[PDB]
Amino acid sequence: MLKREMNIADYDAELWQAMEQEKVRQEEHIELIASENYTSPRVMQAQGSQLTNKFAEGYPGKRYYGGCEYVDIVEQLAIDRAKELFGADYANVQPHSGSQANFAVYTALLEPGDTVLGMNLAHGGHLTHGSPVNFSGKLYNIVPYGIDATGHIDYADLEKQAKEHKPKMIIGGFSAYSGVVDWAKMREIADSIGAYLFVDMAHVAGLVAAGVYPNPVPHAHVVTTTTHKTLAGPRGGLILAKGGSEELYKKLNSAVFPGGQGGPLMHVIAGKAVALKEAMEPEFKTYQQQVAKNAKAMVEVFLERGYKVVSGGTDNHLFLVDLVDKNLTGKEADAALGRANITVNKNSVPNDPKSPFVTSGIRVGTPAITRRGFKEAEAKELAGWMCDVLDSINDEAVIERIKGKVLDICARYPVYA
Amino acid sequence: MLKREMNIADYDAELWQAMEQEKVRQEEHIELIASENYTSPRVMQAQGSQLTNKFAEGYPGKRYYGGCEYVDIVEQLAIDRAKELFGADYANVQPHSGSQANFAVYTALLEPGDTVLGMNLAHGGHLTHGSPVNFSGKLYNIVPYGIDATGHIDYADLEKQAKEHKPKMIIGGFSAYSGVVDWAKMREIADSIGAYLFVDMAHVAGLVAAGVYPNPVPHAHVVTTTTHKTLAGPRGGLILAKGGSEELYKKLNSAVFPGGQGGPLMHVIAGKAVALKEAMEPEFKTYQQQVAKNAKAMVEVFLERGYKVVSGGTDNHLFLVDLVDKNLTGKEADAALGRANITVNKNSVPNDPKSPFVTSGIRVGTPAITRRGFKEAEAKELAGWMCDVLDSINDEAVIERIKGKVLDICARYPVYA
Ligand SMILES: *Cc1c(COP(=O)(O)O)cnc(C)c1O
Ligand SMILES: *Cc1c(COP(=O)(O)O)cnc(C)c1O
Repeated sequence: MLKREMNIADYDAELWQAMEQEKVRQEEHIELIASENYTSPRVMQAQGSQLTNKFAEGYPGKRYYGGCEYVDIVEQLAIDRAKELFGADYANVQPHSGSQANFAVYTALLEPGDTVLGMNLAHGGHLTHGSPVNFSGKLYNIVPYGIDATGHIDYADLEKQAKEHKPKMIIGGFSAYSGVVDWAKMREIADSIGAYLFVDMAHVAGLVAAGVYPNPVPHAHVVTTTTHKTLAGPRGGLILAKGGSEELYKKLNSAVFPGGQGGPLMHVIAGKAVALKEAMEPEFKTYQQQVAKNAKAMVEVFLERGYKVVSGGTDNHLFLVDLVDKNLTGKEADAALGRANITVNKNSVPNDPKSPFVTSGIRVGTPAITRRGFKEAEAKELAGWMCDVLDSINDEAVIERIKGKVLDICARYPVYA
Repeated sequence: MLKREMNIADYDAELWQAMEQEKVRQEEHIELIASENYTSPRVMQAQGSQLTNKFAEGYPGKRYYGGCEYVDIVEQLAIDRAKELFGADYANVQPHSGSQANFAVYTALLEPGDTVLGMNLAHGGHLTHGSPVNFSGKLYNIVPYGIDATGHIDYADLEKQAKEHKPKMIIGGFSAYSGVVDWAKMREIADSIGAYLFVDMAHVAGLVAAGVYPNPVPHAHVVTTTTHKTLAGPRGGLILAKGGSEELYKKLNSAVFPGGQGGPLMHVIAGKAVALKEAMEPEFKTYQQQVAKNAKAMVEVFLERGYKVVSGGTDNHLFLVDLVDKNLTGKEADAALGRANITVNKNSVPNDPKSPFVTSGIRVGTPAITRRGFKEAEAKELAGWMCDVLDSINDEAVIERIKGKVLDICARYPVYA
C-alpha cells in the first residue's frame, strides 16, 4: 500500500493550506508570549520518524514484548543525558505532558483527600498546582499560600499555615514575575512538618540547564519539568530526583506506567534525547545568557517611557508591565499589539482593580526572540515600538506603522534560515 | 541559530544508529502482535511539522491567546472528519493517549468512589477498564463481570450484579478473542439501572471505519478509541458521542481541558486529520476486508495442523491459539517464533493450568501484514511456517530454516516501497 512518497500536499489540499498559513504567521509575528520557544530541526525530523510505528510498553531492559532491543537504547540516551545535565540520579522521559508529569507525583506520594499547601492560583499559580477546575484540586485538598507585594515569596507566611493545616506535600513551583526561589529554605520548612518537597521548574528549565538560574534538584524530593519551553524541546514531560531511596524511585516509576498512561511515544523520546545533547553545548549557554540579557534591556526601555514594571526589574526572562497608572486594560493592549504583529498575553497585576479576565497588564517573555537572532540593540528597538502603540492606543495609523517595521525585521531575522 | 538543515546524522551518531537499527528490524520482522499497524507517510511528515512550535490552549474558535486563527481550522478538520466517519455529532481530538481518552470519561460522569461494572481484567480486560495497579481501580470501585467458556459475553451474567451492586457506569469495551458485541442489548440493560454506557472500540476502530464491524456509537452514551491501531493513525485518543444533550457534551469538553491535560499536541492533530481522510477512501475498505479475510485463512491452517483455536474460528482480526493439548507454554512459543523473526505475544487461555505470565498460548493479529501486502496465499504460507516451529520447538535447525524464508518475504514485501 505504502509507496514511500505521498507528499502532504497532493492529496489533502485544505489541510496543507492551513499548515503553511501557520508557517507564514510564525515567520511574520514577534512571539513575546512567556516561555514559548522554537525547536530544533533535529527534533522535528526525529519526531516525524518511523519510531511512531513501534509499540514499546514498560521500561528499558524490562519490557513485556520482544523486539524492544533497540528502542531501549533510544530511551536510555534520553535518560542518561537528563541525569548528567541536571545533576540527578533519576530520570523519566515517558510522560506525554507536563500535566501528566505532575499527575504521577500526586498519585505516587499522596492519598486522595490529602492536604496540599500549593501556590495560590489567583496570584500566578499553575492549574496542576491546585485549581478547582483541575484534577489536582478536585481529588486533593488545596490550601493556597500567597506571595508578597513585589512578587517575591514570603517565607514567614509559608512557615505559617504549615502547623495550622499540616500538609503532606508543599508545592514550590515557579510562577510569573517571581524572582529567585530559595530552595534550600524550602527543604528546612518541609522537613520540620514531615512533608514532601515538590518543585516544578518547567518554566525555567533552560536557564538552569545553562547555569543561569539556581538548581532545585540537589535539595528537593521530586522535581518535574517540561521539555519544550525554556529548554527548546519536543512537547513533553520529565521527572527528576536526587538523593532519594530506591523504594521512592519505584513509586514514581509505577506512577507513570501503569499509573496514568500506557505505552510512551518513542518518536517524541527520540526528539527528547537529541534536545538534551543540544543543551549540553557551549553555544546553548551563550544563547541562554543572551535571553536574560535581552530581558533586562527591555525593562530599561519601559521604565524610561514612564511605564511601571512589576518588582522594579527582571530577575530572569519574564517581566510584567503594569498599566494601572496609564489607565489602560491588558485586553486592549493585547489587541492593539496583536494587530502590529506582536504576540503578547494579558496578565493580572498585584492588587488589580479590574476583572482577572480584563487583566489591566501584559506579560512579556524573551526566549522566542533570542532563538531568532535578536540582540540587545534589536531588543530595545522592539520595546520602543511597543511603547509607541501604548501611547497612541486608538490611533490606527500608528499600529500600521509599527507592523511594517515588524514585517521587515522578521524578513531580516528568519526562524529557520 | 537555526540554519534549517541539521541532519539527524552528523551531530548525534549513536542515536541515529539506534534509529536505523529499529528501521531495519521493522523491515525484517513479521509483526503479528495484535492490532499493531504501520502509519501513512502523510501522517509521519505531518507529525514532524512546524506545528510543534505552536501553543494553542483550549478549543477552536474560543482560545485564550491570539494568533490561533489558523490552527482552529487544522483541529476542526480532524473534528469534522471524525464526526462524518463514525456517524457522531460530537468529536474530541485533543487527548494525548487512549488512557487519557478514558480518563476524561471517568472524571466527567463519575464521582471518586463510585461502583463501576467493568470487564474482568483477569480475562482479557484492559488496564484503564478496571485494574488494581491503574488509576481506574484505585479511585473507583470496580466490580468485574466475566465472559462465557468460548469467549462470548454472557448477557444473563451482566443483568446480574447490576441489581446486586447498582453501578453508575458499565464498561462494554472490546477484549481479546471475543466475537461481536450486541451493543443494542447493552443499552437496554444500562437504562434499567440508570447507568452510563461506556464503550471502548479502540481495538476495532478500523473495522468499524470501513463497515466490517458493527458500530457502537449510534446506541451508546460515550465512545472512546485510539487513532493509531486498526485505523492506522498517529498515536493518540478520540472521544465520540451521538444523541446526547449539550450539557453532557460540555462535561467531556471540560474533562479533557482543563480536566487532565493542558495544551493539545497540534502536530499530532494535523496527523489525525489526514489519517481520517485516508480511512474515508474506498481503498481503505478493500484493505480492511482483506484484514478479516487473512485472519480466517490463518485459522484454517492451524486447525488442519491439529492445533486448537479458541472459539472455533475468528470473528474479526484476532485469534488465540490454545497450546494446552500440545503441552507447550506461550512463553516458549514466543521465544521460538521470535528467533525466526515472527513477532507474537504470549496470551492466557480460558481455564489456564499455568501462570498468567507463562500463558500457555499465543495471540496473533493480522492488520500489520495486510498493510504490507500479504494476501490469502501469503497468509496461509506464513501460518504454515509458524506450525513448523511449534512442531520442532527445540530443533535449532528448523528455526533458522524459517527465518531465511521470513527474510526473503520481507525483502519481497517492503513496508515503505
Ligand atoms: C491500546 C493500549 C493502550 C493505548 O495506548 P498505546 O500507545 O497503545 O500504549 C494502552 N494500554 C494498553 C494495555 C493497550 O493495549
Ligand atoms: C506550561 C503549561 C502546560 C504544559 O503543557 P503545554 O504543552 O505547554 O500546554 C500546561 N498548562 C499550562 C497552563 C501551562 O502554562
